[PDB]
Amino acid sequence: HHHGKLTSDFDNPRWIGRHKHMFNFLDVNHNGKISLDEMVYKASDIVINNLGATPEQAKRHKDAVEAFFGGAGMKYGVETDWPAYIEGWKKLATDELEKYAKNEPTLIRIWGDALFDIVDKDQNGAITLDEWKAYTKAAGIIQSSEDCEETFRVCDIDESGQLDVDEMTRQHLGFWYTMDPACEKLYGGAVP
Ligand SMILES: O=C1c2cc(-c3ccc(O)cc3)cc(Cc3ccccc3)c2C[C@]1(CO)Cc1ccc(O)cc1
Repeated sequence: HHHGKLTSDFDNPRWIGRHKHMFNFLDVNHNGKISLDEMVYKASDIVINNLGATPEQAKRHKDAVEAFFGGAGMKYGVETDWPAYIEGWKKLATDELEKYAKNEPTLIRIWGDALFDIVDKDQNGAITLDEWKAYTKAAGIIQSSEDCEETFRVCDIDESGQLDVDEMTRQHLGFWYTMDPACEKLYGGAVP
């Protein structure tokens, strides 16, 4: 049986369109370019000013987001246009798949652990549906509650039932990196 997919699919037009949609979502000022300063500011602004992160939590979360978008070639003080963005995302996905195969903590998992410690009011690495609605709407990556509910349908939720970083890292492997058909609708209709 197929547990996952460790092969890239960068020529898939739906993979390009998935991250082009994300690029336009991150380019809120329609400059055609985004910077690491803007991404980390957005990330820290959410957890600090919307989710009540402690200074210790925000520091760990900041280093995780910084390493994530930095893995796509984004740097402080440097503006990244779309050609340099999607090319850097090929390098990010390639490096993450190497960490997946090596059973090495990936950048997307480290971000999830740091973020879920903030989003989970119990700080046990497991978020409820309401907490997932609270983060994704604050970040804006999901706008409707209907699409947030699709996430908990796609994910193997536990008996609570909450979503943990293990399951979300499994779904993000196929959604952001390898275009796993079983990971479709992970963000509902919010992300193509
Ligand atoms: O993954 C996530 C993501 C991805 C992307 C993005 C971006 C570009 C792209 O080209 C493809 C994908 C974007 C976002 C949005 C964002 C938040 C803060 C700062 C900047 C952006 C998220 C959040 C989120 C949840 O949606 C957090 C998370 C990770 C790991 C985990 O286990 C659980 C939750």
